[PDB]
Amino acid sequence: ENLMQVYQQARLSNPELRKSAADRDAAFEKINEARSPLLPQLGLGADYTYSNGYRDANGINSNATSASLQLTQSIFDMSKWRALTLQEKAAGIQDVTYQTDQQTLILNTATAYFNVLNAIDVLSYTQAQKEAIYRQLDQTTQRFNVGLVAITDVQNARAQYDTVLANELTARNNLDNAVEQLRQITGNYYPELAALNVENFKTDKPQPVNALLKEAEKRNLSLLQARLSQDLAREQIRQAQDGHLPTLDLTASTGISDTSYSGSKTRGAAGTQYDDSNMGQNKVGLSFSLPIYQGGMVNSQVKQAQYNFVGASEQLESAHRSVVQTVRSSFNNINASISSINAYKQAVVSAQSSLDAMEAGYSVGTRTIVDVLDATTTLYNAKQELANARYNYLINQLNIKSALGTLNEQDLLALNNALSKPVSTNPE
Amino acid sequence: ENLMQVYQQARLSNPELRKSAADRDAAFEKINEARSPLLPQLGLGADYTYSNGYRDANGINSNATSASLQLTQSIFDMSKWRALTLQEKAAGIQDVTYQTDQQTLILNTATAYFNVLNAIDVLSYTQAQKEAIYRQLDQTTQRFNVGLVAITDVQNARAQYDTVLANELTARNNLDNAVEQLRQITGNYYPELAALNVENFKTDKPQPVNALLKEAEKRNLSLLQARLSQDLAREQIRQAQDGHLPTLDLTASTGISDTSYSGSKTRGAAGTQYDDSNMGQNKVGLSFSLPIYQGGMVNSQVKQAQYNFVGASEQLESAHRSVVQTVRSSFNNINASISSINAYKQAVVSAQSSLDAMEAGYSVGTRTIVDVLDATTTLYNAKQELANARYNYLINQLNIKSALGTLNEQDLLALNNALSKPVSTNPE
Amino acid sequence: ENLMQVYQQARLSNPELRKSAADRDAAFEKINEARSPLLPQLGLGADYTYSNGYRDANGINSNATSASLQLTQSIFDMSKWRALTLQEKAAGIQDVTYQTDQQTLILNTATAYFNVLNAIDVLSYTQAQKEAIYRQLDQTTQRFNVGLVAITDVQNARAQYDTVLANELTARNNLDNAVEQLRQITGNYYPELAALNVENFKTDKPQPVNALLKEAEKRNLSLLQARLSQDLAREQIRQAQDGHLPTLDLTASTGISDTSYSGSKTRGAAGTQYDDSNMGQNKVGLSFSLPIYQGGMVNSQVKQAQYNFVGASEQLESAHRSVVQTVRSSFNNINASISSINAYKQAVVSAQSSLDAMEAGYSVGTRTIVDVLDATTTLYNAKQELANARYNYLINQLNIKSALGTLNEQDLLALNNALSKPVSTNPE
Repeated sequence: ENLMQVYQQARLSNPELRKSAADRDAAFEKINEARSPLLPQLGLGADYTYSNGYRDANGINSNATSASLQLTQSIFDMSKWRALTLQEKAAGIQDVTYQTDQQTLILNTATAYFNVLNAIDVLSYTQAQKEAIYRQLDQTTQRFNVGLVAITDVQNARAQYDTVLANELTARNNLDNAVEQLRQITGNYYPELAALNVENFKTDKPQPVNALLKEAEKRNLSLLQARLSQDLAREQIRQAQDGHLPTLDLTASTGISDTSYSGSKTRGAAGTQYDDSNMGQNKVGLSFSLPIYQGGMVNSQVKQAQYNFVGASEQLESAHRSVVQTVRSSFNNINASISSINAYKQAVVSAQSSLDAMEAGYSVGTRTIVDVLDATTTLYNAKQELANARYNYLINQLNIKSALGTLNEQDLLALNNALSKPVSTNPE
Repeated sequence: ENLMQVYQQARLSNPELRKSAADRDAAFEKINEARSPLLPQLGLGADYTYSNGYRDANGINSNATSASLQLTQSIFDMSKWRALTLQEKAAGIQDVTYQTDQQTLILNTATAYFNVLNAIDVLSYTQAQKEAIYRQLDQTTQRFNVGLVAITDVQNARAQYDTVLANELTARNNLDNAVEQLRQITGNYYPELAALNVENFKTDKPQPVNALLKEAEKRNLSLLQARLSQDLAREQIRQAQDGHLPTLDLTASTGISDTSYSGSKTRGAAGTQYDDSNMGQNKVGLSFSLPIYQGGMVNSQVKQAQYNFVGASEQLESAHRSVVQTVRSSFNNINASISSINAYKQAVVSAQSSLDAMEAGYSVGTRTIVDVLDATTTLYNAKQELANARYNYLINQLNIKSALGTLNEQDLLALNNALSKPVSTNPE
Repeated sequence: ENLMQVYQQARLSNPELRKSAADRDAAFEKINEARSPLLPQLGLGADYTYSNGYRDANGINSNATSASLQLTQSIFDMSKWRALTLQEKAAGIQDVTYQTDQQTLILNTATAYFNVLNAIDVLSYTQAQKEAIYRQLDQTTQRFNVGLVAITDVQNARAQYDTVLANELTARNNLDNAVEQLRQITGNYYPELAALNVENFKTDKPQPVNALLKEAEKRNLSLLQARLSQDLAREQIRQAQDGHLPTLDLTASTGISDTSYSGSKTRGAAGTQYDDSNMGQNKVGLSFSLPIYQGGMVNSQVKQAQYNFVGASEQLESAHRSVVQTVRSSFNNINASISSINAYKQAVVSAQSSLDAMEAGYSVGTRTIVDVLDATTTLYNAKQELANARYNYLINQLNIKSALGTLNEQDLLALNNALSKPVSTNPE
């Protein structure tokens, strides 16, 4: 029901965040798979083979059986160390994307919550406007019947009333649909929410834009991620460069093998060559391999990776322009919000005083009922705009925190303290 | 020209669906490629080698020639069966995406068709409102000439007339662009379409939302596909698990080889060893292989696949939330649409009767020409809003059917039966 | 400050384009990697092995050392030539994508520049409207104090003034935010730009749509790219077909090897077999390989590739429909913009002449101050729409040139010649 409770219900079940946590876990777990080629590899092989000689070896047949334990162990292989470090950097990037998604849940939840309260206000103002027009229509009908006004005033007020009835259907539909957006993020249906306290509401000027820009440059999650990706690209050049280096591996095994020969030519001038052998061997060996020249393959991979590094550097400069754009437009939007709140508080007072003047002028003939109905629309429109500018102020405070890289649960708790009374999300 | 005909023309040529049918076809065909490793592999090899001995083998040279047919056949390999089953599942997924795409074509075609009809109505109303203002301007001009009204009435009417002339250009442009949207889906330009039969138009209350929700849960295509993905992620854990198991392969071959030696040291104390050999061999063998330990590689692949399955499970919950949002917001929109239609029908009657009241009021001095022009705008705006609310009702019916997973050609035929007379997509 | 200078500053530093240039460079460079298998491969190997006999060869031990230079060279391998031609084609595609991106920067830069000029005009008309309603409110407050008008006129004027104060806040915020959009593309903050020269502004009718369509078919960059993608898909069928062909390779090497045996059974009825050997070998050999039958693998790959080509063919049709939609809708929009410019010029003349009539009528009592303030809103709305329509006309010219495939720096220069005096992007 209040924003803290909605967000807590969202945080445990949100499937977009939960999927992101899964991606993160897989990426960390993958460090174990990337480390694996640097550890001992041990397999068991075993076979049987039947051979049948012919054409100049006709008469010599055999069947062999072999079985062995083989072991490989990397001694020097930069490329295998490089893959491990590449996977560790990939996990690091996935972690930041998780942090980015956590902050997105808070912003999206608080946004949907205020979208509900904003639709509740629109609908409540639309109904208050319907009831004021309805009173004008009612008093005008009574006056017409007693000869104080022409039937024209009833017919103009009825047309107006029918228009506000139609607007009420749409205000109502927008509130039902905002309620479903909130169920989509949170999983739940809320019949009532804690409303904004407008008797205690206040606005605060934001910190200077230079200071917000500095803090963003240190803490924005998108730009940390772009910096991690540029570093990853740099590591990928080293990986390309590793194709030039030699490798040194260790091998080891123990296997046995039988072999029995048979047929016309097994003996008789063979000389022990086709007897039965029952080998047994224990080996340990070192293997060294050095490239020298592969058609330009390496070198081309290096140069591609260098270009890839400049592309990642252009992405970092893109990310930087994006956080400048987001914090400066967020700063601007909060300042325009505060100025709109102030301009629409004043517009409500002067629209209410213009409405009472239209009523006074109508009772002495210098205004018509149309002037009174038009002034009722101007008042209710101003009231709507004032209520929406305050939600836009609160959303923009969220957006600025998000562009700093620090929107968190305490910020939700500070927004939650500006709430107070319950209001139904499905009134009549 | 009617919606049935437009759709039939779209269905044979639409490139987006035809691309999807190609993806599906390739995915099914790929099952044969995934099955292939389970079948006999047979190849022909042949070579010639020249050797020139040296340093303790100087004097012994040779040139060999060999050639053989080799055959391999998988006997036991879980991973090869698993790849086949994975490809079958991928084809299954691709088949549901094709179904999803076939339904999208229907929804997109019907939506574009009604958008043209809706742009036609806007343009027709903007022209009717033009003509009604033109008649007011013409009659005011005549009455000014005869001394019955001030020139202020002509001037106020001219300014409003000019505003609606500018509106007509924009209404026309929206019509031309809706027409190009339809050409892009369909491939064709339609100079006329069958309009909505408003004389016979009726609305029907939707089935209760719980029942639409149950049906969507059973048939929605998105959620069937998310279920099929979750199952595929489950199969991928098994595939990871298969890396622990042993393999059993069969090999077979037949090959010949020559070999002639030569040089200083071929004979003289050689001992037959360097004569000429003309081997011939027929082999058949079995090869068994068993992993034992690979640095934790398997296990890590298993755990990653388990995280991946949880990711797929969160994606299924996301898909569920999205179908719930789509059916509940489509249901609300349909009900709101029916209420808007009713509200606007009534608003057109009170607007018309208020416009007639402004004209009587003007003729006795209690209203001005400005009230008559304003009441003409109020009337045409309400007529527009009614015509739009009907298209919105019909579009939301389409959307709800699509969220159930059952939008089909009979539904298109039911919409086509709501159409009648031809109207031009390019009038003057 | 003028469009030519903004664009030059954008073109040297835009990171989105520079990333695109890096991608293209990597793709071209990759041609060297694809060619690499076709050139000599040469490597150095060297090892040491210790063996320890047992079970029927217990007593015979050894440690060997070997080292060789190995060289491979492809003689006949269609698949290797094919991979080269495929990479060349991928380079060709990437080059067109770079050409596309270069045109996008011209389009985005010119669009954002005109968005700032449009938002300057909105704000300046909003302020001009604020000042006109302030004069009405001032002149009415003085007539009120001298007894010439009731207080109801002051109250209606003040409510209206307040509504334009709130509009100014939002017009000023839209201008700050368009300035930040421009800074994002360009890298810079401009405190003044060269304004559209409206004294010299003219419109020109576009070429006939059939002619624009013909030229787009010949030059649109998206559809050139779709054509190259269809060609690439054609090449991929051949690549698949290559899996049936035989290969012919060349091998060569020079290596030495030692081997010293040892233990109980080295001699004594050995027979020279376990003496010390110091081999040396120089080789050159040819290796031929021919597939024959692989479980249906090839063939299935061919079929998949043929489906993939139809998919690419459907994409080409999609791209054509998209260029038709873009050229026909841009053509429509330009013509509509020209009609809009003409209609709003006329609407400002009739709106100004209706405001002057509201003033004469107010001074003789046939209109109220409310008519005067309403006619002031009509007048400034029409002036805003005219100014907007000119920017819309210019932006559509840009869009049409971009749909033809020929937007370039001479087009920018032609736009820059429609500019003149500086106006500030942050006024008060």
